[PDB]
Amino acid sequence: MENFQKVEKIGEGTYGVVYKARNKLTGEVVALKKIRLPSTAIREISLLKELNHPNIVKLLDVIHTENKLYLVFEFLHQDLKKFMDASALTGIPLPLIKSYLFQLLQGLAFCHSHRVLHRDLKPQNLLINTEGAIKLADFGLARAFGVPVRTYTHEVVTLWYRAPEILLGCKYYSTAVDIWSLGCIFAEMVTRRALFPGDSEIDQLFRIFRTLGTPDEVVWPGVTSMPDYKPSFPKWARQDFSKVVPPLDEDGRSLLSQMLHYDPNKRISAKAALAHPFFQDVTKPVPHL
Ligand SMILES: COc1cc(Br)ccc1CC(=O)O
Ligand SMILES: COc1cc(Br)ccc1CC(=O)O
Ligand SMILES: COc1cc(Br)ccc1CC(=O)O
Ligand SMILES: COc1cc(Br)ccc1CC(=O)O
Ligand SMILES: COc1cc(Br)ccc1CC(=O)O
Ligand SMILES: COc1cc(Br)ccc1CC(=O)O
Repeated sequence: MENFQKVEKIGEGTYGVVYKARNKLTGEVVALKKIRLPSTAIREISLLKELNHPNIVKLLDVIHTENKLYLVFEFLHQDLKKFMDASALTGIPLPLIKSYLFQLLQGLAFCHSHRVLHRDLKPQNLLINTEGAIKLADFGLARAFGVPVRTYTHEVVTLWYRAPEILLGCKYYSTAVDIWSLGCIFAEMVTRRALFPGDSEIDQLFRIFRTLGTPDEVVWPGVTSMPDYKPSFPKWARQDFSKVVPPLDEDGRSLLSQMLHYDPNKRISAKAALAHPFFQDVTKPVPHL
């Protein structure tokens, strides 16, 4: 009642509960996020008030009061997950898929240029508006809170978009982790079905392996010395993307292939992806929702 009016509960997010609230001074509606519990996190998150871009959900405030931590974000009404589910009989139209991917790559390119990663992109944290924009939510929170090593949520943590280096225990998180996640989301928009819906770390890893082939030192130098690599992993051959994401055209399949290279160093960058021929005919359509 001093600062905010509660409007309604939005749900249980990756970091805790999320409410729709109304700022009493400005009259604006916001997403107010209570972090389910350091000083270090508050400094890191507070710097994210500078990481502003049209395709990043805007961080409005960081509140530390009564030994509790709250983040205030711009409000958007729908996530990509809900929109895909609502679109499932028809699919999202291709021009809108392309628009959504282009915009997300612009947001990634900006953050990556500042050496900030997301680490946990998923359809539930890609928010859309009624004119055709899409925005990345919760960008830069995972490094501040130690995600994905640390877990805050009450829900099962969704492994479906995790890059293979994370699943194999790598120490070092590069920009490539976000390109992988986005590639998985691209495939999901096209096919209307998650690409790698693993229900455990090994099921996640084996779903990747069955589609892309079991990784080896030929495609990914050093993979066999990763902390969680097992020489006893089954050896699957790679499938062609033409079987994986029909009816995507060869430009799209080439782009997707590059987003899903095993070796993070070989993964296409967001800036290079924006120049791909898949985007020659990109436009900004209006969504049907
Ligand atoms: C972040 O906001 C709160 C935190 C606590 Br504890 C109690 C009440 C509020 C709402 C307000 O201050 O209006
Ligand atoms: C004083 O508590 C809140 C304030 C605001 Br704004 C949002 C949500 C709550 C939790 C609750 O109402 O249980
Ligand atoms: C209730 O969950 C959300 C709420 C908002 Br607003 C943005 C993102 C999420 C998903 C998550 O944090 O996983
Ligand atoms: C679940 O409680 C809240 C959630 C949000 Br968002 C804002 C404020 C509160 C009150 C509290 O932290 O007691
Ligand atoms: C050419 O049709 C598609 C191709 C791809 Br890939 C995805 C979605 C559609 C539906 C449409 O855009 O109407
Ligand atoms: C989804 O519900 C939960 C899961 C776990 Br683990 C702990 C507590 C809850 C309830 C809550 O405090 O909202």
